[PDB]
Amino acid sequence: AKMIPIDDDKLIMEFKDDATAFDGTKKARFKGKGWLNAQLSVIFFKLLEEHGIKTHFIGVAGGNRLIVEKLDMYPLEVVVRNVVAGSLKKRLPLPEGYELPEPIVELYYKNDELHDPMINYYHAKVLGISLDEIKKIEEIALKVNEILKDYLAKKGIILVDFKLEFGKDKNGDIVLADEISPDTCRFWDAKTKRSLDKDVFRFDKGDLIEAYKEIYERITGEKPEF
Amino acid sequence: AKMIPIDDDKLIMEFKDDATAFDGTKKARFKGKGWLNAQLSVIFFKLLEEHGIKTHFIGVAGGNRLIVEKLDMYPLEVVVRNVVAGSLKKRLPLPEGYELPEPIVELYYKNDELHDPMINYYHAKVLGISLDEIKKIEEIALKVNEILKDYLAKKGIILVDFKLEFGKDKNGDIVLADEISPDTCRFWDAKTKRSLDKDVFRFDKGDLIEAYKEIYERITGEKPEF
Ligand SMILES: Nc1nc2c(ncn2[C@@H]2O[C@H](COP(=O)(O)O)[C@@H](O)[C@H]2O)c(=O)[nH]1
Ligand SMILES: Nc1nc2c(ncn2[C@@H]2O[C@H](COP(=O)(O)O)[C@@H](O)[C@H]2O)c(=O)[nH]1
Repeated sequence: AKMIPIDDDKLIMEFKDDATAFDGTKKARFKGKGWLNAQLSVIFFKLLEEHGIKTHFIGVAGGNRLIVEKLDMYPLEVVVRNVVAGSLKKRLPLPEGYELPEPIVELYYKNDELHDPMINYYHAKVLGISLDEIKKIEEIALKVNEILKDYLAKKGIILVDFKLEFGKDKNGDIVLADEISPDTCRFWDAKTKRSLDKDVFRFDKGDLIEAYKEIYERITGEKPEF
Repeated sequence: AKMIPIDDDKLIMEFKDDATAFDGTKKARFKGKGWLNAQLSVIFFKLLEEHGIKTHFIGVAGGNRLIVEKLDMYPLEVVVRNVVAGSLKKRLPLPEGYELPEPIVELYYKNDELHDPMINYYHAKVLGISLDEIKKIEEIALKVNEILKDYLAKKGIILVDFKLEFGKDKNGDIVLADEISPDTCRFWDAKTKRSLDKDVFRFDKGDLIEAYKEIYERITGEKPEF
């Protein structure tokens, strides 16, 4: 769905029209999805930067391309969950739609060989990530959560869960990386509880592009120009 | 492999000759195993009690039966790992036998429906277990680890990993429960690195009873009387 090096300080992140699911056993191509996800990442990164979150966003380079800061990437995917959906149904005997009493943070080791298994703080330590780093990472993820869920709730969108990735900059500061989009979040309409995210593609729920268009219109206030 | 109520304060824990593996898809019966595991649990509980670990062990009731304290059981299995073996090979790209730089503690939610999935502190909280409780539980597991690994290393046995369970007594103190035996630990001979534990049954490595007998002889100093 997405890195083209420039130099020491920066690289290009390009969003593609490809989508994969289920460990890459399901593939399809959606015209315009690159564009939507690039635009929506920019909007989210900017909102978070205003709230004092250090992100890798530097600028736009036209098309579906962002200029981003180069980082020593942690091999983690950091998942924040507000509402029970997806893999959480297999870890806790709770139904889809269940509202958690407080946010859940899950750590996944980015490892294709092992299919991205969940880890805790001890596994992370063996992977070279101190407890203090983990604490800072979860603290940021949790703050990101509050900002994004408030912003979206005030637009008729429930932030069900989402995935973040992080890296360290040259000062040793922890920096939010990768993307933030309907590909990497669960977004539900506040009224109907309908999916406006990758679950439309994952579980064949309708038209992916239309659901992404609705999110873009309902966030930005104007329909997608492309 | 094992509860017969007495009253409010206590119950009977009986160790049986049955063994199961792989989610109960593998079954077999081993004459004498109940007896060995009961005796070895007693020895371990006593050693830990001397070192100031609160356990549910009250007394022996002859045969393969222990008198134990009744508790509000946490629905957890708490795993401590010193050497890479078993499921850890699927979570970290490390070989069997790899010596961890420090102990790993893993939490599993005891749930047959969900096949005992791993959890973190956030899942535990949703299950009703405060962060403070979790911290006390891991602190005890880690202390138990030091005591058991020292004691066994001074007998030519490597403590690879093991599983603990816990409950709360009426004072709200956290109490070590279930069993401690070759069923619930990985034990390797310090020289040959051979298994003297349930892995003999799990992966058809030889004679289970003989491996358990060796552990009993090499711990107690005398061969099993039965
Ligand atoms: N695009 C993408 N999203 C992910 C991945 N892993 C987790 N997520 C996001 O994180 C949340 C939880 O995922 P789950 O564990 O339920 O599959 C969902 O919003 C999901 O979209 C991934 O590998 N790719
Ligand atoms: N008897 C028993 N032992 C377990 C269970 N779950 C974990 N253990 C113990 O905890 C350690 C780690 O298990 P693993 O996750 O590698 O299967 C091993 O020593 C194993 O014997 C269980 O359900 N039953």
